[PDB]
Amino acid sequence: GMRRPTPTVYVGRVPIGGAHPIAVQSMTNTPTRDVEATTAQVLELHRAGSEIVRLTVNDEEAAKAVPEIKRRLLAEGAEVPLVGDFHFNGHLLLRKYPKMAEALDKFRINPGTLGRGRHKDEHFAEMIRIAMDLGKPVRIGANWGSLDPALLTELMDRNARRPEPKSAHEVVLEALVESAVRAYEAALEMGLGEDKLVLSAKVSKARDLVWVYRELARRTQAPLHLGLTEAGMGVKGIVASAAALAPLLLEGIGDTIRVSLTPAPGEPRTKEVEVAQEILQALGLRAFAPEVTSCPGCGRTTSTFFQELAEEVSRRLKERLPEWRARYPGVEELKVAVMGCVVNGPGESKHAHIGISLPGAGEEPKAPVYADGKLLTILKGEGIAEEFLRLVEDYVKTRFAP
Amino acid sequence: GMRRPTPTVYVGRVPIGGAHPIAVQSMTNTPTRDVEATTAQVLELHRAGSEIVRLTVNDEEAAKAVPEIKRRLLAEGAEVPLVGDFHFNGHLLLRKYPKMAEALDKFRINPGTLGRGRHKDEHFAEMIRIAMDLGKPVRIGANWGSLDPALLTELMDRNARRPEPKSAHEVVLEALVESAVRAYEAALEMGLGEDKLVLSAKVSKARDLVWVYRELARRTQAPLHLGLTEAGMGVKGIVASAAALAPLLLEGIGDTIRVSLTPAPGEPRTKEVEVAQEILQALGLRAFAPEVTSCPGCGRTTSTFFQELAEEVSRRLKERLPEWRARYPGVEELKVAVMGCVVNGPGESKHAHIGISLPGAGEEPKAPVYADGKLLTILKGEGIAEEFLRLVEDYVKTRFAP
Ligand SMILES: C[C+](CO)[C@H](O)COP(=O)(O)OP(=O)(O)O
Ligand SMILES: C[C+](CO)[C@H](O)COP(=O)(O)OP(=O)(O)O
Ligand code: SF4
Ligand code: SF4
Repeated sequence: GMRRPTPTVYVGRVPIGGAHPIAVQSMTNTPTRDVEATTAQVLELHRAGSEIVRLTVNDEEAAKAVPEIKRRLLAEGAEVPLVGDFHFNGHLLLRKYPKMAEALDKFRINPGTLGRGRHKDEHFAEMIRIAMDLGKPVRIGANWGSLDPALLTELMDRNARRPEPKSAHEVVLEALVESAVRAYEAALEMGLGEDKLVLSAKVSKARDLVWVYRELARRTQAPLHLGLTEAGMGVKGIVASAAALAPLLLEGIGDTIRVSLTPAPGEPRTKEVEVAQEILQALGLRAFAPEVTSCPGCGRTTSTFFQELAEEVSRRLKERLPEWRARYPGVEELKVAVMGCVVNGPGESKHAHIGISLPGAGEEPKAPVYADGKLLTILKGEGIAEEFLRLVEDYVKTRFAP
Repeated sequence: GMRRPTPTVYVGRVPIGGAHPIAVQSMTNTPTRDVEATTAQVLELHRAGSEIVRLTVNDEEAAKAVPEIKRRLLAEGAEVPLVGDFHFNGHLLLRKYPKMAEALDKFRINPGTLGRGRHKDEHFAEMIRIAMDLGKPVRIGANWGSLDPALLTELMDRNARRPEPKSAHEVVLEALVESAVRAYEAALEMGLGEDKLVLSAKVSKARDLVWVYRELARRTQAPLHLGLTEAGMGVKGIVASAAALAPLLLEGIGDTIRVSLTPAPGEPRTKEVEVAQEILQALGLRAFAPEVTSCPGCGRTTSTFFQELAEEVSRRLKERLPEWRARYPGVEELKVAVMGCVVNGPGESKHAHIGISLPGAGEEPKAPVYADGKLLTILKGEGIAEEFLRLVEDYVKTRFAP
């Protein structure tokens, strides 16, 4: 499909923009002052597949901790770029702690959390000046939870002058886009390079996000950071995130993504990285790991045996991945089918790299295996699972041989 | 947004089509012969919100059980329409067991599982004849796991004659659409009403599904049953389902949906109904239950307290829903915010019906609550959670009073 062309912005060693794979990022939830906790969580997130990690730089204690966090990450060869999240006092922290400024790989600015009235433009310029001095890229990140009140008022008035005014909600979305686009144009006029600017403008409802990002994509040339903000907890958060991003990503809009889930108490922060990966992979945009295609099962197959086989295949693939990723470049693209009966079993299996079709009700007790679209063997008896996994291993060795 | 206009097809008492809410359906996985197990699961699915329930009618024993299943459902006032899923021997079962034919509310036919060569058209006509006799609606449901081989061959040849032939994969998608569209046109020519025909053409990859359904929507006037077939297990299944459907639903394509997840061993079959609901609600197309908007939390808030509050609010809303749904019509639209700090807390809360913003790091220990966009109160001390839930209850009573 189409991918929107953009200049390349390097965030540390990671390039983002239309010429590069869409990058997965995340954000810590440890207090940034706590150097031990924050370093450990940055590493955890990076190991799960966060190519870029953001951390809040909220107060002086946080700022003073950043250089030590960066130092520890580098000591273990962990080249993970760090993004500093600034609100209200970004200009003061970057001025007062130049070592923190230099240790970050990117600054995030929010045009609605710069200061009130006259403070705004001066605080903005000071942060942009510092980024230009140190050669750092910046994300200008608008969020409708912190929308600039004076800009909203300006656009509400323009709207009230229209022959047919739009709803309050539509004007809020207009204002959000305008906040980002105006600050983008200001930073460029100040001399920040096109290769140093990423944009976002996040809302918490899927259909609104699609409208906003279509506007941003039309009105600017910058790489876009895409996310549904405040997506929430559990299945609701996951579904909403996937639903909001998909229409945009299929249209070629978006260069980096973050999934904004509320973790359940005791649930790992890495869940959001796993979801981000699954969105990109489901849309054919990146490949992170082999995936199992399996039917829901119905009354045509025995539910327990089928469900346990599919689960067993999935678990084994996950167990082998670290090894396979090292020996068999390209293996991330592998598609394995596990199907419940003859209705769609063979056909789906033939569309996979390798697939097995169980015998359902009414059929003789044997399971055909297909690979590269043709019959490979027919399994029977116990250890169907072990025999199929051995076939998958052998197929991987042969196809993804260096 | 846009909704594609279509005639209305009644599936039992449930209308589907462009004038009606998008209907959620599911499918049993019990052996249909087992009357007790199947009835119980139909009820379970319906209670979770499956407006229509499909069951496989695969052999003579299944067919003989359907009338008794329908009888038991009606005895408890459970008006849930049943869809019969037929493959290979549909024509024989419908002819041989007219009581089963009459007990179903809809027949599903697959144009790739009718029989080979010459059998196809005669088996198709016999099933359509029976549906016309009994006034039953039919879904003509194509699936790329069971694609008609002779049609594929026909389209592969047409493709090989093109000045620039398309890939094998693109021709498969062409053939899938063609299978559904041709059978649609055949059924109409036989005299089945436009008010009796629903179409589907499912594939297991998201970007392919979007292409297919855009073609179906253009080429036919029928209500469309939308689903990503064989979506698989766990988070992968959920994400893929949401990602595939969203672009279509936002464009106004789709009149009923089914989510095709593989259950984990021991996991309830109702999970797919919950996911379907969440997709529709995330896109603003239906409202099933109040939803909590919450931030991911970062280093600006204390992670445990915030995460436990958000979880507590969610659990309480879920506890009250059966009652609230009965007393407060419209309450399904309720949006509650639970936010971690002052950065986006107030703003997001003001966009909700009612929201609370916790104090983060550096702030005085108090939590503003907003309702209908303005400050309602400020909470402090212990029992913030209980006090906020009491405010949510009071807000619901006042706004959603009959
Ligand atoms: C981190 C904080 C600052 O706006 C937000 O509340 C949550 O993060 P998010 O959903 O990734 O949204 P942002 O890109 O930070 O605007
Ligand atoms: C039930 C069976 C018949 O094609 C499939 O394997 C799975 O169900 P599904 O994903 O809902 O797809 P269908 O609408 O049944 O084609
Ligand atoms: S492949 Fe067979 S068992 Fe699986 S859902 Fe389809 S028809 Fe049912
Ligand atoms: S609202 Fe505050 S605590 Fe929550 S994610 Fe945003 S900045 Fe962090």
